[PDB]
Amino acid sequence: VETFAFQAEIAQLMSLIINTFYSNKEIFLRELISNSSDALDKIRYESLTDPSKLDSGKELHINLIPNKQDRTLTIVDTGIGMTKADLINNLGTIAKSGTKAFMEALQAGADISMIGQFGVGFYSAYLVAEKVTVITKHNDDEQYAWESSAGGSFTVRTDTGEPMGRGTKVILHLKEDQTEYLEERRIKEIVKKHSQFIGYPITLFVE
Ligand SMILES: Cc1cccc(Cc2n[nH]c3cc(O)c(C(=O)N(C)Cc4ccccc4)cc23)c1
Repeated sequence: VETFAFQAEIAQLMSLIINTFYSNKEIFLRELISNSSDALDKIRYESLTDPSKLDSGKELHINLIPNKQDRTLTIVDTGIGMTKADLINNLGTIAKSGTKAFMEALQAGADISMIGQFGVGFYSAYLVAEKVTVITKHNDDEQYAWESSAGGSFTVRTDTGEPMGRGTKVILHLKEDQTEYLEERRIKEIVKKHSQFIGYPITLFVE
C-alpha cells in the first residue's frame, strides 16, 4: 500500500467541498456519469483502429449499484480504464490549472454545480461521501485500487479483489445523512434530470 499527498490546490478544493454549505448535493452523480461516458468514448474510439482492445469486454455500459447494508453507491463502467500512471502522476498534474480556475470562479460568483467545466467534477463525490474507493483496470496494466477519506492523502494498491476485465468502478461510502442516494426513486429522478442524453445504457440496480 502506497500513501501519497494530494497537490496543495486539490487538498484546498476538497476542504472547500466538504466545508461549504451547499444543499444541491445531487450534482455529484452527473459528474461521475460524465467521467464514465468519457472513458466509454475513449475505448470505442481506440477499438476502431484496434478491435483487439475489446477482448477484455465488448459491452459498453454504466451500472448504478446501491447497497443499503454497506451504505455504498457504486458507479461501474466498462470504459478504457486507467493505468497506475494515469491514476497517480497523470491525473494530478492536469488538475492544478482547472482547480485554480474553478476556485477563482467561485470567488467571482459562480456556484459548485459548474465544477465539471474545470475538469475536476470527480471531487463533487465528497459532497455525499465520507470515503471514495476507485477500482480500475486498463488493457495495458494490472487492476488498481485508489482510495481517499480526504485529509490531504490518498492510497494506491494492487487490487486483490474480483477481476473486472476493463473499466472503472467508483465506490462511494456515503455520509450518514446522505442515504437518500441509495433510494431507487431518488437515483431515477437524478439520472432523468441531469444525465438523460448519455450515449450508453445506464442500468439502475435494485436490491
Ligand atoms: C481517483 C481518480 C483518478 C483519476 C480520475 C478519476 C475521475 C473519475 N471519476 N469517475 C470515473 C470513471 C472513469 O471511467 C474514469 C476513467 O477511467 N477514465 C479513463 C476517464 C477519465 C475521466 C476524467 C478524468 C480522468 C479520466 C475516471 C473517473 C478519479
